[PDB]
Amino acid sequence: LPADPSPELKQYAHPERLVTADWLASNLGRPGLVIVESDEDVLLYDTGHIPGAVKIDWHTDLNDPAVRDYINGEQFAALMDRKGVTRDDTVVIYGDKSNWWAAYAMWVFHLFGHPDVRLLDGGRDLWVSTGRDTTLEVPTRQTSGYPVVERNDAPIRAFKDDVLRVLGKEPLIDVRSPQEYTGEREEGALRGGHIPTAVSVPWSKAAYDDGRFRARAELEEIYGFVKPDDKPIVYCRIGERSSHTWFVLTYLLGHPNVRNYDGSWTEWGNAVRVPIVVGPEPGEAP
Amino acid sequence: LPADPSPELKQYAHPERLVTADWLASNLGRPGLVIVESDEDVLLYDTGHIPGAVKIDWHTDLNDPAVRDYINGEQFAALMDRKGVTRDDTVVIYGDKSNWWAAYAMWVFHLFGHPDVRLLDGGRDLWVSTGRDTTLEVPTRQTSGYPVVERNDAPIRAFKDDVLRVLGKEPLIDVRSPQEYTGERTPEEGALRGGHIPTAVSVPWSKAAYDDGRFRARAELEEIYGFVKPDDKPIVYCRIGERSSHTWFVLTYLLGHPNVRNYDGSWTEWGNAVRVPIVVGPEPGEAP
Repeated sequence: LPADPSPELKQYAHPERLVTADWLASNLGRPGLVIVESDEDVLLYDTGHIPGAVKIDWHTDLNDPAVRDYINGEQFAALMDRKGVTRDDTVVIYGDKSNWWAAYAMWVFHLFGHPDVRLLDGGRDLWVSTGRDTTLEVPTRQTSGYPVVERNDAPIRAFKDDVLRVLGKEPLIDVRSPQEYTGEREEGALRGGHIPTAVSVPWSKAAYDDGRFRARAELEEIYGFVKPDDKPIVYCRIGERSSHTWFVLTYLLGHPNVRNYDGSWTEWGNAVRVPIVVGPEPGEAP
Repeated sequence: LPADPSPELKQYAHPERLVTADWLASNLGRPGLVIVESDEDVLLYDTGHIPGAVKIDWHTDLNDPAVRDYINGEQFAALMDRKGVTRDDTVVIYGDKSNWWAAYAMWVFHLFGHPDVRLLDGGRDLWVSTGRDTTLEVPTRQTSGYPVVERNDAPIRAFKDDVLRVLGKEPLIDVRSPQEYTGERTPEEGALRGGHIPTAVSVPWSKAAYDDGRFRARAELEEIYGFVKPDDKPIVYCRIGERSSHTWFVLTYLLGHPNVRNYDGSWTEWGNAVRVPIVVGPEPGEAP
């Protein structure tokens, strides 16, 4: 399955990681293609979805049931088999909330090295608002033999001690709302504020009101502070909005070495004796 | 100011760390004595309190405004001055809920080495239910000169790394409800995972009190806590350290066990940390 050749995507650094709605409509039902809906709301898929699409739920399908961590390689293989995905298939992921959870699912697939994963520009919001076909029908396809791979965290994931070591030496980007960043505002925390030196670029700035990713030129200016030799870290409350910003910096802008700090404010704002800055200014390193 | 000589206190290992309601009523307004009310509900004091009592407010008075930690020596000294407490005064602390937040205030005073601190047996509940005198009048007494001391954490406080080093070597006591202990129940105090620390045992904190607010008799407490041995070095925890201070007091002063530590991080730290060991269900489980 070749890349979507639509002219409007060529403006980006790695255009092959996106597909348009008209491309997807003409390719529905084709062999070697699997379509995946991934939403914040676990109930939404059952109200209607793109024909042939399967469902993945981030909470029940992608997390360990006991410790705060993702599933392992043996468990990822079993999930692919149950969903009818082979190692050789093109996977296209889409969902509600401007593709926040679709980007998170794509980030998790990258931990297991799935070769060809792409997002639908505009996601579920645009598909539905433009009046395109949906169905209640749930697919029955099942496959077997997805390979058992060792999970590879280092290239795309940062832990709490990785963050402490680079304070003052690399760009740290907080993607929450302005009121969260200053400390004015299940997911609560005992302290409010941001990590010392962090800069505020809310995930919003990268998307239009209809859910599509913004034009290259608009992106170049929001994120132009990031220099070519930089190794940036992104974060939020639990790591979904930071997933959206990871995709933007990596594939649309072509910046290598971006890591997602998944622990995020739920870890940091609850830990005893870690440094915190309150108010609208970034602050100094410790 | 001598210890309360009432015979009902002699059953305990260190009876001088308690006073009775009769002793307190007999000594109200005496020189060298300061009375402190400490409650989870910060508005409760203003609805009525013991005559001459001052208020400590756990949010604004005892916590750093920016990081998750308590105040320092300089800030403790300034607070003592505003409240009218000198280094040589006897301090008696009391509050609602069988003294839940009163024991936490006492634990904080111990970080700074204040020489004579005591709790009122029965707390606010027993004072009111037995029809004793209360008032709305706020004292205006102030003092100056409390000494600046370096805060001393190590003897009574445990951090996350201290807990990991002793799993399967020392008793770990989880004082939350049974449903929180199993992970059935999971709110600025919520958590992304449910369960308990590996090897921990369940003892809900209110087992140590009667329904009138007083601490139980020594015989009843030895049935509940007898599994703790003379050579043990125990750690206690809950959701936040403020809520497991009550059990620290019981173990230390009523039963005479030295070397008990409070893990203040508690479930709000541990249940939100990335990649730490957790056991789900009703059994303690093994060390990793």
